[PDB]
Amino acid sequence: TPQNITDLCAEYHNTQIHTLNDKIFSYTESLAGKREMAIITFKNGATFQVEVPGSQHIDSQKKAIERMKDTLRIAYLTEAKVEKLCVWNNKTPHAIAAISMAN
Amino acid sequence: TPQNITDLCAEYHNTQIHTLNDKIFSYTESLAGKREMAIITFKNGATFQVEVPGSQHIDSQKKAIERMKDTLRIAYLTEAKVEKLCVWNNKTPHAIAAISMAN
Amino acid sequence: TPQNITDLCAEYHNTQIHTLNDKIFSYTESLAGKREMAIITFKNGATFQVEVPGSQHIDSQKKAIERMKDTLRIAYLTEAKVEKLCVWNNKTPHAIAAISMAN
Amino acid sequence: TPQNITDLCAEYHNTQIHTLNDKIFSYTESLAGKREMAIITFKNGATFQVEVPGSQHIDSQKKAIERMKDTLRIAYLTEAKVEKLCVWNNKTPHAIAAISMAN
Amino acid sequence: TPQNITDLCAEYHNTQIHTLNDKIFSYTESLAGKREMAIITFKNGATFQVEVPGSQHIDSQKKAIERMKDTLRIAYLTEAKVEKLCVWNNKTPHAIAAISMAN
Ligand SMILES: CCNC1C(=O)C(=O)C1NC(COC(=O)NCCCCCC(=O)N[C@@H]1O[C@H](CO)[C@H](O)[C@H](O)[C@H]1O)COC(=O)NCCCCCC(=O)N[C@@H]1O[C@H](CO)[C@H](O)[C@H](O)[C@H]1O
Ligand SMILES: COC(=O)NCCCCCC(=O)N[C@@H]1O[C@H](CO)[C@H](O)[C@H](O)[C@H]1O
Ligand SMILES: COC(=O)NCCCCCC(=O)N[C@@H]1O[C@H](CO)[C@H](O)[C@H](O)[C@H]1O
Ligand SMILES: COC(=O)NCCCCCC(=O)N[C@@H]1O[C@H](CO)[C@H](O)[C@H](O)[C@H]1O
Ligand SMILES: CCNC1C(=O)C(=O)C1NC
Repeated sequence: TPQNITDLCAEYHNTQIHTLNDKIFSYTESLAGKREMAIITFKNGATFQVEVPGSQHIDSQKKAIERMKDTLRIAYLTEAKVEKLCVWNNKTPHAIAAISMAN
Repeated sequence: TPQNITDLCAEYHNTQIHTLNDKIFSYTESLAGKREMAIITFKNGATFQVEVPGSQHIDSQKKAIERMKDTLRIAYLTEAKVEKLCVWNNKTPHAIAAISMAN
Repeated sequence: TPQNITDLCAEYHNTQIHTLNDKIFSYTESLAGKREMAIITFKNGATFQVEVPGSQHIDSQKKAIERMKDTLRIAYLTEAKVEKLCVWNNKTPHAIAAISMAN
Repeated sequence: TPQNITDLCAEYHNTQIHTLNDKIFSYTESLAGKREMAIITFKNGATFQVEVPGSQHIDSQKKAIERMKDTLRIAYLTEAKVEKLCVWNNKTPHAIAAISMAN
Repeated sequence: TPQNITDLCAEYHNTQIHTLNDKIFSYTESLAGKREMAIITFKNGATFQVEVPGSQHIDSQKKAIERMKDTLRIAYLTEAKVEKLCVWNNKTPHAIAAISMAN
């Protein structure tokens, strides 16, 4: 299995790594119908989403999407430094596939 | 997808943005039948609810309503500044649709 | 919907408000069969329970009872001041219906 | 209902109170098959388990077992003093039925 | 049942104990399809995974897999010392079976 987020990200099409090495600057979450999603930004302005669950997701990703939003909220609150994000770049904002945290 | 809470709010009828830039002053939660909801206030008296789940909501919103109540509780206990709330203004207290947190 | 815990409490029979304005002195939780409950106390000796889910509870209350125990746990560990409790005073210990936290 | 852990404990057979008045020294958790359990120890060497869910447990206990492991984890990480444990003493290590935290 | 992680680890084939006695250096999690997993590293370079739920796991392990990722995340964020990891060494990175935390 992948040793790290870079190797993981390279298993998928339409993905790229973002190297932030910074805490999350803003955390937004919505319960509005058809927009049950989270959005994060970094101080430089870069913005990322956790997509609404949809037909592009297999069933096993549903639990992981929920975990990711949990992760991002606690990371935000604790000011944890985000090392990298693996994202799908065929979406706007780019859609988070994975996160790594390291100080 | 929207890039921010103001753009997400504009996708819906009966909504408005409240810009708080302050921590939550009080957090109330109830398990009473037909009033399984949360209510928050800010120092200025502005009061908001997470609605009881009902026939207005679609299935995808159920998990999101639960997550929002989680978010408000931890925001309250950590003293996190709430930047904005997107709310439906056809309810009293105004009903939370989305929240943004920023330093 | 109610704007605050006092008005919420007044919608129900057999309830009262307790004003504590104090942190929780003790937190107790059990997984013993038929006693899957939580008990909290304050330094003045006031004792409250989160009832075991029963026939008095409607389906919508189930997730809220679980959330309440979550809330009491974290409130205890963070030493959060409890403002008021809305309780059913037709049970001993009085049974928690709602909680407000402020100050 | 019981007002405290000692009275609760006394409603069951094969139980005893252990008085710790101390934080948890170690926390261990496993996902290995048939050993999906938690183990905690105290600096006096006392060791306790949250048992693997089994045929002895009624349905209402399943959620409470999960909650207890959540509680022990957070108690460990926050260095919360454990007052007492109600345990079943017909298991080795003794099996937790209830926990009280104070002081 | 086992009283500690070493004894629990010994009950399984293809396992070994790693003694870290250190906080987690990095925490990675993914929601990408078929890679819904977590990876952790330590400053000595040691890398470990929580495997994707698969046909090697029994039902009872599914909740525990989810709990382990929760535990790792919060351990990382609180800089909790990890004492030992019980792992399967027939996977690369070695796959976490159990964790012990102690001061
Ligand atoms: C009802 C299913 N039984 C059991 C349990 O849940 C449990 O522990 C059960 N049985 C225990 C072990 O019993 C035996 O070893 N029995 C076999 C040997 C018996 C020799 C006698 C014999 O041959 N009798 C013959 O039996 C035949 C039928 O086979 C005929 O009837 C014939 O007529 C007769 O002569 C016994 O354990 C107890 O005494 N236990 C206390 C009660 C436990 C009830 C459930 C419970 O509350 N368990 C508790 O759950 C907690 C979690 O909620 C904790 O896990 C506690 O540790 C746990 O006790
Ligand atoms: C005996 O078991 C039951 O079915 N009781 C149900 C009768 C109808 C329930 C009426 C009711 O509102 N009970 C009330 O429920 C509350 C929980 O929601 C509290 O437990 C109050 O103490 C109880 O008076
Ligand atoms: C984790 O491994 C297990 O719990 N079980 C697998 C061990 C079984 C391998 C050896 C084997 O095939 N034993 C065979 O089991 C069969 C049932 O399946 C029959 O009882 C055979 O008589 C026995 O020789
Ligand atoms: C023994 O009987 C069972 O209940 N079997 C269920 C299937 C699992 C048997 C094979 C097995 O033990 N695989 C082992 O699973 C572990 C997870 O639990 C790890 O993935 C190990 O790398 C793998 O070798
Ligand atoms: C059939 C003999 N037994 C086994 C085998 O082959 C395995 O692998 C076994 N069990 C752990």
